[PDB]
Amino acid sequence: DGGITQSPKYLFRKEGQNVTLSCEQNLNHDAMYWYRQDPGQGLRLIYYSQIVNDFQKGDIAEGYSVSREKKESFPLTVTSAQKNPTAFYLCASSIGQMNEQYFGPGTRLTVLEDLKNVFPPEVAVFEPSEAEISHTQKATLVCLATGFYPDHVELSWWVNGKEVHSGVSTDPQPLKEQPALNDSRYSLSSRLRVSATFWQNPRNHFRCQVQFYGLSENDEWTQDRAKPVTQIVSAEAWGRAD
Amino acid sequence: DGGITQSPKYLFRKEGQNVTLSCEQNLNHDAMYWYRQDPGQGLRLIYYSQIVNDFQKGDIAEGYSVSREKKESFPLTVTSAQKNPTAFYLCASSIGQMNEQYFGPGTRLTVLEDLKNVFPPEVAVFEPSEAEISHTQKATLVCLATGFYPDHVELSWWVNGKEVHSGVSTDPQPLKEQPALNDSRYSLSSRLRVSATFWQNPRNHFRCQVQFYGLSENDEWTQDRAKPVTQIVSAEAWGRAD
Repeated sequence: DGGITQSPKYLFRKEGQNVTLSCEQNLNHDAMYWYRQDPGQGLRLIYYSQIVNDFQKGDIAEGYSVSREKKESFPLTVTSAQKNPTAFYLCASSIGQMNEQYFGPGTRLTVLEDLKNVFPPEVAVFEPSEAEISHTQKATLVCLATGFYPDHVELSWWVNGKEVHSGVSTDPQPLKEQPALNDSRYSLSSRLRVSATFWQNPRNHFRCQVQFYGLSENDEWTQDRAKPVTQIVSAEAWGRAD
Repeated sequence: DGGITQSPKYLFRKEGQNVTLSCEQNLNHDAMYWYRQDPGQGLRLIYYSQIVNDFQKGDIAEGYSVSREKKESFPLTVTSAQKNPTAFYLCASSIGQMNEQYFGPGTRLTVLEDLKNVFPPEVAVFEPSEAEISHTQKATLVCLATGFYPDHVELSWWVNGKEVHSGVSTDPQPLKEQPALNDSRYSLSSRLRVSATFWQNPRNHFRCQVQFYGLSENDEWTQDRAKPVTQIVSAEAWGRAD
């Protein structure tokens, strides 16, 4: 119903490369902000703008630039000058002064030179065990997303075409398949629990969807394998009558 | 949250085939209903159930069967005996008697024997014209879904990973590519309008997603081409700096 739109949840920034994070809002607010979340002090202001064409620096505006040609947009540019390892950027807007700030979904900008390590995930769904069915009258589908790097994914479940939340339990964070190594790829899993009777209808459909935030179409790909571009990887299953 | 969950928005039913439409609710209601919408009298009651194991027929309960083993579910079965061309089925629940009915999203059950005509859609996205950009400072992406049958689709737009609504204009209904013929396949289009500055950021991503409701994994496929199973077909584009 009209909120804030910013850059995708995850982005790649090659060292010494200039990247711009969009941020637009249709709330007709005048005040727009850009924050960076640093492990210690949490959220910290980068740039702030009270009206068109104006911007007041924050304590960490070093290496960043913004513009405010229009009331709706406040694009933040992270220049090669910036030297942060990887951060989380958050955009916001408010009526102005000190009324009330509304926040965007945030964006994690991961900085890395090497690009040969990037891999989209492989996804699978495993049907519930008859044992589970005939003992709790519930059915639990399991989704496994594996072999991806970096950990730039978002998992969701779709039942009969619509996204669902109740009965969904997803790991809080992707885990390294080999914590030992460093060039380790990641895995992530989730469970969807539904009634047994629902799972037993052959017409019901279940889909596990994993959004991978990879390379852009502009990025150059040297390797031979398809470029790990942003994409959707899914796995599905139909209901099975015992 | 909490509501009603029924069968998918669209379903196929081969003539002389038995199909069951699920309907479950976690509102702990006791009264559950099943309606059929016929072009003349609008919504009409098929079956009704006041408590577990009980069901009172409606004026058109001919050809249908229901069960009420549990309080949460009221599955409607459309038997081969049923001879309706194609209808819209709607599930509902209420505290009971005549308190207040809550409705499911409904399901259109399309009846057809020519399963040789079922085809998923092909999807494309067309970039905005520079003319449009440098004249209105707006950018309009266009999505075209073509060659599908039957008209069992749902289209949505995804910007930077999240589904969007503002700036979206989709045709009210899919249209036959050849109204003349009968075995005509369908097409559907939609537009997404965004600011020009937003479209000019190479890091922004735009995806057109079309959910096709096709055959189940259980359904037998005689043809040679891949079976037109339920699936997601997408087309995407990245922002382009003029």
